[PDB]
Amino acid sequence: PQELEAYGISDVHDIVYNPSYDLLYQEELDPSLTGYERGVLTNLGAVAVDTGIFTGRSPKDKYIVRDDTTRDTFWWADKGKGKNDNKPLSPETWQHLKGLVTRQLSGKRLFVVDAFCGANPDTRLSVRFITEVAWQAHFVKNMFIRPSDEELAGFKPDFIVMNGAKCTNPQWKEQGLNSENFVAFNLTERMQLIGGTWYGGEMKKGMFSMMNYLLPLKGIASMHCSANVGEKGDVAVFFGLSGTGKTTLSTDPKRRLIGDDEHGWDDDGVFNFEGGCYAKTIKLSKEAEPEIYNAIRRDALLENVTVREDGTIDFDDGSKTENTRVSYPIYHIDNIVKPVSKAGHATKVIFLTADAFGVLPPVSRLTADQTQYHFLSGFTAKLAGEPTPTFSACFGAAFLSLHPTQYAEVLVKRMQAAGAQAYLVNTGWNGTGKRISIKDTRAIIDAILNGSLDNAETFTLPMFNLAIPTELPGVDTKILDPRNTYASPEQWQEKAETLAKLFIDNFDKYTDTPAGAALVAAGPKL
Ligand SMILES: Nc1ncnc2c1ncn2[C@@H]1O[C@H](COP(=O)(O)OP(=O)(O)OP(=O)(O)O)[C@@H](O)[C@H]1O
Ligand SMILES: O=C([O-])CC(=O)C(=O)O
Ligand SMILES: [Mg+2]
Ligand SMILES: [Mn+2]
Repeated sequence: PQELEAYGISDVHDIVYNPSYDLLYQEELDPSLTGYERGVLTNLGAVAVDTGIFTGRSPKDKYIVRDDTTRDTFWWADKGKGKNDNKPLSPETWQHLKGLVTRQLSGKRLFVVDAFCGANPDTRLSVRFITEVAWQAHFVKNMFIRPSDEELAGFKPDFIVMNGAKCTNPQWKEQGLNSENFVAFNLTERMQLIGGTWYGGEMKKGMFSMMNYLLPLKGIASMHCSANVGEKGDVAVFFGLSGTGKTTLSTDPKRRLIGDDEHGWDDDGVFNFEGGCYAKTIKLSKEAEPEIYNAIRRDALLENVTVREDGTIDFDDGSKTENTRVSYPIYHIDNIVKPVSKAGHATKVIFLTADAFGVLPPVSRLTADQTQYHFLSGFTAKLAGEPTPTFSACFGAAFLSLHPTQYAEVLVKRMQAAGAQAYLVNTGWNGTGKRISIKDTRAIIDAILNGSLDNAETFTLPMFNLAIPTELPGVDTKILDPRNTYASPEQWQEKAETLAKLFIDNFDKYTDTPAGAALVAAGPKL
């Protein structure tokens, strides 16, 4: 109460510290709630909420305070080091933003959730989340690591996230900002402020960004990846941009899940930052993804899905957003690493990409130089219509706090010391104009992990110069060479050429060093 006053929040009468799952359930279904707070119970037993006007992140409202602690370390949007959302903020306008949130939260009933980001005591942040919306508390209780009672008794916050979603910033034009909304970070005060947007992904990726800053400065890879481990103890990580399959393909009933999204890699191996999973539900198939489907039950939190009058869910319905989601605590998945989400060094490193140009092969085993080249490129594409490219460095530039080369350097080191091999997987499109199936992709992931691919006869795909197999166990052979899916290889070539020029032009910004100039030869060549 006076502790809250120390944060700048006053006159808090009702404090819900560490809300249980049962309390959050009854908070969400309270029939007196109005607007975006309200939950509805679905027939699957999980509560569904609407996240409001924001249904995904708002990279354009993301600001980071430029002060002496961050000036010379951060990857800044305005210092010509290649395109990012780390936009500088003055300490003075930070203070204004902190007044808006702390006043909004004042005189309110507050939920206070204490949690960890990071599986290891040794590098984890102790985050205190403060919100006035029950489902937001529920989201952080799902997605972050839920402390022991003994960890709670000694809990000392290292980072404070104040979610003032209901407030907006009237002074933003004056202050040179993008909108009345804001997702701001202060590394001196160790705080994230959220204004205007209700969207929970802002806390999740917010703390991920903080880990991405802090970890590699002490030699630890910080990664936008899925991870799981085989009974054999073989660890795989799966990088990729949003919608490329990290969550979908790491939930494999044969392997134990470490996590679906955020992992670090230190002297002992790969560890999960999070305590939950955040699945996409657009067009969700019980048959194609039974583990994810069966995770949706009481304590899962559905977002933005359409719920029929009878409690049932139309999963195909994308009219509120295509980015429909469910969060659930990680133990809603039956086969997971426990009690601690971590395992050994990764020996298999998969770059997932959804290639809407329909050029790239379902799988190739990468050379050590292609591996960097592709890591820094960070390619995926969308049918926005109209194949639209995204090159996002390290398969997640949006969350990067340091220069992309700083993530590449540490990954390579970790990879080199474990003898790890890298693999590029197109989970996207063919010349069929259709996405390759979940089923063929799962069988390609098996072939990568069980050693079948490494021992396969391969040839070089031209232009991109990628080693691809002539056949694989459990995979339709026709799809393996991406040229087969067009009328003639010349129709694939036309597309390959357009795509290569995109990669070429994108990579240029890395060619200002030796090393980087040398990687161009690992790139697609016209
Ligand atoms: N061949 C395929 N491989 C993987 N996923 C596929 C495939 N075909 C269709 N999909 C669909 O694509 C989506 C993959 O999204 P997923 O949640 O796995 O991505 P992600 O990489 O985890 O994204 P984010 O980083 O936003 O969490 C799902 O909707 C899935 O059902
Ligand atoms: O645009 C995408 O495909 C996803 C993306 O930027 C991310 O996860 O950083
Ligand atoms: Mg995911
Ligand atoms: Mn992600």
